[PDB]
Amino acid sequence: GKKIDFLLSVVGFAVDLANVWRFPYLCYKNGGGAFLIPYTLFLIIAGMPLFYMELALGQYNREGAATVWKICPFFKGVGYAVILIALYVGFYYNVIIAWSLYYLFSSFTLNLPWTDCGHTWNSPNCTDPKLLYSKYKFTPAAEFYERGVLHLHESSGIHDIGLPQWQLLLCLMVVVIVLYFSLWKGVKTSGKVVWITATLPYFVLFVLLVHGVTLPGASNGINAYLHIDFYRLKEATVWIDAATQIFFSLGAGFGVLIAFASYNKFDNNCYRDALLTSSINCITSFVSGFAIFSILGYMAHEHKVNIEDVATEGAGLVFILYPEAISTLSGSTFWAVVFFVMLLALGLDSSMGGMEAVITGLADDFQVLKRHRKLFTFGVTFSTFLLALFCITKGGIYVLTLLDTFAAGTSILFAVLMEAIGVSWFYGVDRFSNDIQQMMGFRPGLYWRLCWKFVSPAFLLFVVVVSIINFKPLTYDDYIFPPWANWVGWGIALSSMVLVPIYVIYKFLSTQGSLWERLAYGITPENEHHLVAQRDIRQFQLQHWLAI
Ligand SMILES: Clc1ccc(-c2csc3[n+]2CCS3)cc1
Ligand SMILES: [Cl-]
Repeated sequence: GKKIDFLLSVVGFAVDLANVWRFPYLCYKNGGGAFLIPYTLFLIIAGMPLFYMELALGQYNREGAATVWKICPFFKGVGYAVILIALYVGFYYNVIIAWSLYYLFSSFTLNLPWTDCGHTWNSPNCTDPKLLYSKYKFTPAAEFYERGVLHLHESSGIHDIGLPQWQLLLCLMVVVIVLYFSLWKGVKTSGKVVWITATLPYFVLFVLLVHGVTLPGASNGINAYLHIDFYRLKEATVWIDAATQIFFSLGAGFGVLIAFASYNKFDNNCYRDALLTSSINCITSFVSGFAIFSILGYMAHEHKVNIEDVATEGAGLVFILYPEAISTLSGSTFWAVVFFVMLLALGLDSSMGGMEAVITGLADDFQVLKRHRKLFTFGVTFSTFLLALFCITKGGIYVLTLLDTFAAGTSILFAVLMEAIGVSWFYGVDRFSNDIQQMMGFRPGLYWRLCWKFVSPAFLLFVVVVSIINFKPLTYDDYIFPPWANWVGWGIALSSMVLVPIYVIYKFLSTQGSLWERLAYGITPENEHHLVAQRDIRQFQLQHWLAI
């Protein structure tokens, strides 16, 4: 049972709302298969080594994202930045779960609300195929999503977001209460019911794939998915999106992997865990893309439009597509209930760890918080609830789009780049390899050390620079955000990016001694500070810097 349970956790430690909700519209918005080449390249080169590095760091040092930097005191700013990014993500990650809960509540009927027009939310322009360069939003499913759930028709833009929708308000309250009561006792919440949260997503995906392959237009969708537009690979939008999606689906750069690995056994095999998680993530993402593109190829045929204009390119793509596919199944109410229960379970389980990252990271830094986990959990959860109330307004989709663009973009790329630079160069890739050997019994291969020191940092720096210099003003379908929205988004990104230099400055100023003494204290592990008075600093020799 040692292996079956590990595989179940191991397969579970691989499917989340990233693959099921975000990857579909990033693949659609970016062509089907031209998005997969950069995705796989980044996966290998940067994602797998960084996942391995974070797991090893957490396992060896037994600390969270903030306090793990006792080895290199100058990067506690990086730790704080990743904690802040994790805090930002929840604000809308928990609005997506609220959407799922609302859809589940709406699915308890013999006539699904998204099957045809004729409802109070339907507009005169609603067009039903059965009863008779834009996106088509005049379909029953699009009309339902945008008017009976979002009520987006009551907001003219991000300047007129309006008041929170009360139904989504109740759903968000329920989600927040469930999160709090699942996090208020401690980190130990696995191995009890996660079994059904690990197999249900794959059963749902398999049934969706099998049924959608045999649909009238699925062939065209599959052909578009397997076609590669090579001109799209010369624009850097696909590359930036692929890098950000890789780091958001694997979970690196948020302080979650380090926090959870801090509770591992000192001899746990992090290499095997990283390999299996990455492989399962890639396969699941590919299958999700296949199913999604089959569904929208079917829709292109049914609605008599081009496949590029069938659906939205935003965060509601799955909430349009999956209901459309469900409506084609036999006994569609049962399948809708099953699918939205699966979405609820996936989202709640993932958000649990997402918030645990922040809680553990800040409790390791302050013991007062560690002594009062209930109050601290309540505070974190309540703050998330309010800043998510900001995202369930009539124009809450605009705020959600801005957040999904800026909270973890260049910010997360920069944070992961700083993490890799810190470890590999300042702490020492040789020291890191020695720690991994002391833990798991073997030294990492040359490929892993090369990726940690040279390859991953180079690609991360390139992608950060390209994302900064090739920045497209924010949009949502046919809506163009005002420039101040772009300024606000870049400010949100900087709020996390800037913690690193600020903490470097603060650590330098708060230390006592001469300039060289301050540097030695700042780049020396906290448990070897007695060697600084001995003028024996490894980093002050070329051997440390040329070591691989
Ligand atoms: Cl508030 C929050 C929600 C989700 C994440 C997240 C992004 S990838 C993964 N997670 C979590 C577990 S794996 C982080 C913070
Ligand atoms: Cl993904």
